[PDB]
Amino acid sequence: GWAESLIGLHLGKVALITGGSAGIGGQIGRLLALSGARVMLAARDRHKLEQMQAMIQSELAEVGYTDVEDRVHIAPGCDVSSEAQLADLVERTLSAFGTVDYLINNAGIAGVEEMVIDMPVEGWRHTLFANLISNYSLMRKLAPLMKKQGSGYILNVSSYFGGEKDAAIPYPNRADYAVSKAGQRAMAEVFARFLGPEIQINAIAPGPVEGLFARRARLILENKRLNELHAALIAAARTDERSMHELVELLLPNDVAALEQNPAAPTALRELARRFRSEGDPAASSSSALLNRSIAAKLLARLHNGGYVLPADIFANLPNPPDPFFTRAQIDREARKVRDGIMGMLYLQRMPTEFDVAMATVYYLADRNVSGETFHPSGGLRYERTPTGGELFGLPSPERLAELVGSTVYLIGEHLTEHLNLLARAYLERYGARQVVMIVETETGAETMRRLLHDHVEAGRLMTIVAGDQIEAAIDQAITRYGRPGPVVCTPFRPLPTVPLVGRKDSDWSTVLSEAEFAELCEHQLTHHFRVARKIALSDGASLALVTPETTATSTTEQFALANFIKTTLHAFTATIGVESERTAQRILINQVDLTRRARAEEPRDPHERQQELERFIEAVLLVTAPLPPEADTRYAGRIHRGRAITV
Amino acid sequence: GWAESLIGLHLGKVALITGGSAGIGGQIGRLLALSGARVMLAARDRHKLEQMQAMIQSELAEVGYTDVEDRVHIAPGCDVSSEAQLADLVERTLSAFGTVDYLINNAGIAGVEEMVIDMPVEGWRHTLFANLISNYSLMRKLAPLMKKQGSGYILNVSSYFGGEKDAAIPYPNRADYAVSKAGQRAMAEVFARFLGPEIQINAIAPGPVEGLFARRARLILENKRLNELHAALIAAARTDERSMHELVELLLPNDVAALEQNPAAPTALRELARRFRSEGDPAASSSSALLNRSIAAKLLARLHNGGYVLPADIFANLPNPPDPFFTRAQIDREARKVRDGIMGMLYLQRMPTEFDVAMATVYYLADRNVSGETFHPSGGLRYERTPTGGELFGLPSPERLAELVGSTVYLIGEHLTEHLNLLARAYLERYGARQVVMIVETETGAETMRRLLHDHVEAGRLMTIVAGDQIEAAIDQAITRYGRPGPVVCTPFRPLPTVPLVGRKDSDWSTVLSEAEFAELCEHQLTHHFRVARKIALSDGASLALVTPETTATSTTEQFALANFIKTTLHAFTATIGVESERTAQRILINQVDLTRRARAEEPRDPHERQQELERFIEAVLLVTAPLPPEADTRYAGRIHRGRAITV
Repeated sequence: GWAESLIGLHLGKVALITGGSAGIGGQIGRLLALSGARVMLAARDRHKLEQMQAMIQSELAEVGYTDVEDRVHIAPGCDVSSEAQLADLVERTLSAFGTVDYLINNAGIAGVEEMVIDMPVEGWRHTLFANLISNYSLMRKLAPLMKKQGSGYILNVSSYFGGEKDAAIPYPNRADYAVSKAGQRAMAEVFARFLGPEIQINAIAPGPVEGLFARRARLILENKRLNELHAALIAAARTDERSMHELVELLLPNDVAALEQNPAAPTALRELARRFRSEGDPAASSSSALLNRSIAAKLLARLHNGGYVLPADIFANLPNPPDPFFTRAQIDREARKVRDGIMGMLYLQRMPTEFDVAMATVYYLADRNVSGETFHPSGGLRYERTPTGGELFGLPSPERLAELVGSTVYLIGEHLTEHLNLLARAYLERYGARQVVMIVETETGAETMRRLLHDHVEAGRLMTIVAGDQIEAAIDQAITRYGRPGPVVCTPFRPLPTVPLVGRKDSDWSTVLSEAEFAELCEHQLTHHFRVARKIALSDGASLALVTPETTATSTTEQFALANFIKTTLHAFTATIGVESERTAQRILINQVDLTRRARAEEPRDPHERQQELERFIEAVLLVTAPLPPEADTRYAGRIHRGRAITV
Repeated sequence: GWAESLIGLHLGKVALITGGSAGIGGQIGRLLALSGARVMLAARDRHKLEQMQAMIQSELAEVGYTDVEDRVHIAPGCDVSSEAQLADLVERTLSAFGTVDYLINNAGIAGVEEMVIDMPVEGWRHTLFANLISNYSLMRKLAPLMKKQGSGYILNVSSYFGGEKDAAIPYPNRADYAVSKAGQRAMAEVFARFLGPEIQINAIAPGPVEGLFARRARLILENKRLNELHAALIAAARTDERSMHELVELLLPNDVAALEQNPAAPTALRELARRFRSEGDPAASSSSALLNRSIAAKLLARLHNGGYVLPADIFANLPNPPDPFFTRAQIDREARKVRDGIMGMLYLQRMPTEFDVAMATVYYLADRNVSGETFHPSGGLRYERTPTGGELFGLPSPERLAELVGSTVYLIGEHLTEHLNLLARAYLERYGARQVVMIVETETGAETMRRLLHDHVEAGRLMTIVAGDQIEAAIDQAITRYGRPGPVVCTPFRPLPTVPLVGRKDSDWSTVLSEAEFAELCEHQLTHHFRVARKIALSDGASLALVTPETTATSTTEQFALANFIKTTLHAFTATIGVESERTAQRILINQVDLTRRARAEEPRDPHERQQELERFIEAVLLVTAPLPPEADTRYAGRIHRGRAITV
């Protein structure tokens, strides 16, 4: 009865559904098959996939389909993070059914589930490969066949937490996931004009959908302890003569009351210990002990990763606090807080089911007049939003600019030599920065910058470092030799590629952006900024401007599309890390400055307009990098000056 | 066969569809009835409605429904712009079917189809009544019954041209229509939390859907002639000793070549006449004659409406140019330009049909997990977008601020006395404005401002005018007595109401925001700014900041919803008038400064944060009102400084 309006809706269509053994993907495959499509279900676990296939074939036979074994195929052991496995999947699908009509890019992993400053770089990369690069890879293999037959559909299964057009959605402790989700949407938004008229490309962005939850609440409490201890140590080290090593030594007796009562301990640590005592459960050992071995190891990793010098065995003798570190009452109160928080987002006060979200998606797939859209099959959500794309701004206050006098500035980049030169000269000549550390990618880049900045190089004001693919080690060299940075400007080392984004109908697409080229694009234009943001925040940088690629009136149409893909995708990272930093009492101000515009007609057309643009660039960078004075960083002003993006 | 997946989808539902005799509305009513709903179709023309009803009943009988006369009812002579007619419609619907399940707010009019500076105020109001106020009115009559039964659905039929969350879409020559469309979407976005869990409220925003077109192209050419003549006369009057009367006298021989060749004619007019000759078709009389009687009457209306003094019979003897004024070749080239422009927006390169858009809408209506959303049943569009909601900005350049010395400032408002006082004092004490004209609504408001600004009142620097409901006449008084304005700041006279937005389930809703209160809200918070924008642009004001209502940490939850409704809706007006002004070579810079935030948690919580907010307010107003210096207003910088919005 419920399937009566579904049967026949997609008759004759061939669909490939990744992550098709469970969740929304399993339901999408089920309903597409009931609607008449022949489906290929891909997943890792063979058993789960075989059970799903059997349940679907059984339901197909129940409603009257015959030869059900020919309508539902499976591709077990398929790990979408592997390019070789994606090639095998396409070969198996085409061998079974011929040309794919619908590519349902559903497979997704949760990701690292850590704040950026605890996120391994290889972990971030793995999330991008599984959740985003896999979507491009499957489209690159299937779109040529779709265009040749004259029709096709690519559906990327994004999330509400991937943001929307002109608004980023911060997703703390999930930056890798949020970026992958936003990239899935951005891919649909920028490829639509290229894939049209033959192929439709859209995203779906569902919100939340329907023992370990107590384990997760305990992990939140352990993360909160880590954050508070790390923030206070970082803050104490800024204004104390003691080294980070000597400061960490105050924590070794692991006694909250003794730290609070120590007249010689820095104010940030004494005030923190007071908070541990006040806010703590007296039955919990976390109210009398500062940390445990697990928090201590994670704290040590943060300090080491921020270039702070400490022996690896500093916590070897740390007294072990008695169980419970956090009481069952504390853990249950945090679990209820998480639960009520999610439920509280819902305007309709009811959790959508995977079945209902899939039904709405399968009806949506019948619509032939949409491309570049993000459909919300579930929605009505109360959640923090960060609008992006504002272009009307001015210089910061003279009080914020005065804070630049005597500062250590780090500039990162290579391709944008003119921007790098003007920026170094603005900080040194106009705002009295003590020194600029120019971190480039190659020796050729280093030489070009040294020649452009010869006067400041000879005066010892401009120092150059060659990073190669080792940006973290390059920042460590800068820290040891020149001191920790105040303001940091991160531009991409590489320009955007100029290859086609789609091929001619009767061509083999041999020159079209390859799967490896798309991964390289994500590395140079997304991972680049993440690695810098992670390292600079850990290294106690005062501010960080993330700069997107430049588009001009002469940039190719493909470059405009890729630039806009990056700009949208990076906005998710900027908004997330900005909220993460703010919520955990980190000083760093992280914002994005966009050199990419949506259309050619908006770009400067003459030398006067170009001069106006370059001056706006400097003003935009100063607006986000001039440090906030002592009293100015209120709860109100703090949220304004973090996770924002402005277009030059 | 095509209806096989539709039959039974909405069985047992009662739907009311306004504008149900034709277009998308007619198709929505048709498909809802085929899906099993009982439908009431409302429209003005009885004949069209009777034909639609007969076609639907015939199709219902064909697919097997019985007693088809009981499934499809009509409500002829229903003009949705009339409150009395909306009450009659609800009575007829409830009498026929009982409680309405689905309210399909489809009725819409094209509106005035004029630039704001040619738009009659009563025409704007009529568009709001028909397209937006009618949507609230029907929801206010039907939502109590829906909540009592425990379920309901409100669908507002908006447009892609109504913008989206965090982005406004400029729609030149359609500001009234664009605002009505954005308000339909904003209504769904802000009422969703209040209407949940029982009632869903969403918008649909289709893009373009499938002899007079040549008539429209001719009207575009006549409008272009008007704009060029009006812009040159306004510009000439700024730097010429001749009055507007003497300047208009140069046009009376109606000879393009004689105007160009006149050594004593202002440069703006001579350069314009050169352009008429170069860009004109030699076979068209528009290449040798400046205007015709129709353009002359519309030009005279603009000048009179801008307070320029000219006799009503100034064009009585204007020589009539011989036909054709514009050749068939010129008209056909413009018609093709309009056509290709629309087609060129489409990524899928095919115009969607009313049938297909309605089908996608009827499938969407089955989704029970969405509220506050805007579904795009057709999409994939290449079009100009204006992101809104940016909050990171600074002061303008000292070159822009120097332009304020000796200026005549107009401040409009009443409720926001603190904002008005600080603004008058900033312009007079910090930036050396010659005088501030304070235009308030009432004598009590005038007295309050005079007391707050006593020192500037005694020095003859602060002048007060009481506008009442006659803002245009108040501006004319300011022009005659104090001179034309440079910068203008428009704040609302009224605060936001504090009445409930929904009623308790078993209540009569007697205290809930009435249909008359919603119309009053649109008058004080939308029409107020339109009337000011229209008058100031016509009066050659240099800049105009449109200021939305203020929300604080203590504002009621209803006030936050209404403030956000206004902020979204006004962004459509600001973006449209900004592009209209830019495209027609008008100098005026029109932008919006928002005192409304999306959530309470973002607001200042203490006196320090409040001081920070008020200083950001002044900075935001200076950023958009400081005039652009002589060479700075390039094509590039011009688009940046118009139609934008920033949140304090």
